[PDB]
Amino acid sequence: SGFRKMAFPSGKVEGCMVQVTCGTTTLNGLWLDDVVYCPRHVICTSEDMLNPNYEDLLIRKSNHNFLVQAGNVQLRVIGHSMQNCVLKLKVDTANPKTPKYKFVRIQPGQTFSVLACYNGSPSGVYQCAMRPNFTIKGSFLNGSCGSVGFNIDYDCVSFCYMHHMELPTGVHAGTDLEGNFYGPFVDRQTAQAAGTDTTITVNVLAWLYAAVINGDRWFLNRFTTTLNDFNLVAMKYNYEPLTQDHVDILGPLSAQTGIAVLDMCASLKELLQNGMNGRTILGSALLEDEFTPFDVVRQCSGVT
Amino acid sequence: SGFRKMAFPSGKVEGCMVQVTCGTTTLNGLWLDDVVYCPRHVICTSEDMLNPNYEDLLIRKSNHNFLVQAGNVQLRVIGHSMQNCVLKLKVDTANPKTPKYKFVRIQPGQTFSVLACYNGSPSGVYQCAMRPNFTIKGSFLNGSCGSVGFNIDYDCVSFCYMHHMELPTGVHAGTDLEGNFYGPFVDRQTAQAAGTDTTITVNVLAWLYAAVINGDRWFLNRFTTTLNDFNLVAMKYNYEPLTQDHVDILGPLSAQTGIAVLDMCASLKELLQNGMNGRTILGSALLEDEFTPFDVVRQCSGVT
Ligand SMILES: CN(C)c1ccc(N(Cc2ccsc2)C(=O)Cn2nnc3ccccc32)cc1
Ligand SMILES: CN(C)c1ccc(N(Cc2ccsc2)C(=O)Cn2nnc3ccccc32)cc1
Repeated sequence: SGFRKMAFPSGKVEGCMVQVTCGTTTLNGLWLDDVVYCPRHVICTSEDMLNPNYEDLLIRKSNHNFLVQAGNVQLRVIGHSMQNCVLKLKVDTANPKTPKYKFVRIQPGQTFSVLACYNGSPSGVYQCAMRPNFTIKGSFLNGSCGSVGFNIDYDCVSFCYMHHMELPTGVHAGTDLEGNFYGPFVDRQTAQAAGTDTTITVNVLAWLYAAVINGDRWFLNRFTTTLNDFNLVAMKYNYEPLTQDHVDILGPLSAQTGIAVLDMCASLKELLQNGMNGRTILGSALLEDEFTPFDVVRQCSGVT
Repeated sequence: SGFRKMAFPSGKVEGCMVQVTCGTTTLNGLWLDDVVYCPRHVICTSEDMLNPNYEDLLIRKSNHNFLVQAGNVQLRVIGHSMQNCVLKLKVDTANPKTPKYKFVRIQPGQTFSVLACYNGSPSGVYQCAMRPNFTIKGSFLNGSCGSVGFNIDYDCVSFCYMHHMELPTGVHAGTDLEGNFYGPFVDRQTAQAAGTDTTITVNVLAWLYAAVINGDRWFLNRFTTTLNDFNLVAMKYNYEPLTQDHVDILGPLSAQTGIAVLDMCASLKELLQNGMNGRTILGSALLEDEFTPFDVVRQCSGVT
């Protein structure tokens, strides 16, 4: 027992991290096969970022201007192309540590692990979620750009995120590995405010099921509710609407605990209306929303 | 910016995880050089655990009874010895993935990363702390025994913990890599209750400094206090006493923010006395104590 914000083991991704330098800008790249993926803003100066014309800036760059270093050894760049907001640097050597991989574009509410890197070197790993406003609440400093988000299914790493920027509000924005930003963010240093950061309701319910599985049952009440009634309360508290799809995804957790999904919704409804009253659930004084129902099942069953 | 419960990259430790089986018990081992370290309770049945005589149980075991598997390949056991509560299985092959390593016995309040494993395979990585009552609040299921806690300093992995058991209260107990349990716990299925789980005061102050560095300043007040006055309040709230050593360790964070350590103690004192009032600090509704001052500096400076 015990429930922790657990990240995937990062070894498979550590073997893909490289340093990319263009001019005076150095950030991280992801080396898969003979291609190094990195944010296209590597070609920019801090001044360029105010109003960059990436196509024009890229015309002034050649293969030899992209310095790619894997460990202490230099990789030879034999091609370069811009795909949306990422650059793909074709190198003459396939990464011998390339794992089985996929590029996936995740949905808001979905969680992933981030391997924060600086100068192509991993500094740490943490678990986060794609917020409903398409930002991530990560931990990134200058130089962390190019750090990636991923999930692992046994031996296949599914890359979902590449870090590009920090908004003036301390939240983070990035792309999938095809270079498309999550949300409406652009790689330009301009006025970009995030939308409402709503709570991922299905994740909170999954975490309430994890709490019951791990012994924290004080919040279980004698009530039930309906999806419509629950959703009136969820709207009032800036919680995402709960759908029948979400109820269905919670089915295995509902079956394991013997607590019907709508009964747990009534528990959540009372927690929203009355607060925790100075009490905690799984060592937290707030309702955790960065564990999906899949994460709760995975952690409670020990999938390796 | 942003502050996350960050674990070290686990790749270096993933390359050391092996499966050890003795009879019908299978748990994890740590393979460093030509030695596999694992909990000595691998020789026990669930019945044996009630009152095990490890020396007597070990007499009935030979080298060939310890099945060590690294990936899908079997390791040949050429020696076995019991050191305190761990077994050291000498194998005929040095682990080619052995990193630079040390075995350290940590103090309470110190943090480390855990790579949770099952059948020698890593399932996840999370950050935790050695509690002042010598337990850890981890996430371990049956089969997780032998999973290790560690810190990394650039390229040297310092192993500090090996998982052995879960107490009836859902908290975890284990040893250092010399086989000595942290605290008064024994590898016997008997009445073992943990002592007071006090809050690691120096860590809370470090995390309050991280909050100021990352923009959360609402809790900063117009007051100061003394170590003696602060400690009267800390005792009342089951917080560890703050010493001059702790003040000294907080010096670099105090210098970076320009907030004297005792002023932050007064902030913490008001937070203890008045509560958060429905507010949060770094997205938490309680005072986080599982980041050391070293962790805060490391995360805020990006040490790789
Ligand atoms: C010189 N170039 C290449 C460059 C200059 C600025 C940046 N920006 C600013 C920005 C804002 C909107 S568009 C660009 C980042 O946010 C980068 N960033 N990512 N995470 C960070 C954590 C802290 C500080 C910085 C951070 C990226 C690249
Ligand atoms: C059959 N053998 C070898 C064996 C049998 C029992 C155990 N015990 C029980 C115990 C309590 C005090 S002394 C032994 C564990 O706690 C093991 N453990 N570790 N973490 C876990 C998370 C969940 C469930 C089990 C867990 C270990 C080994």
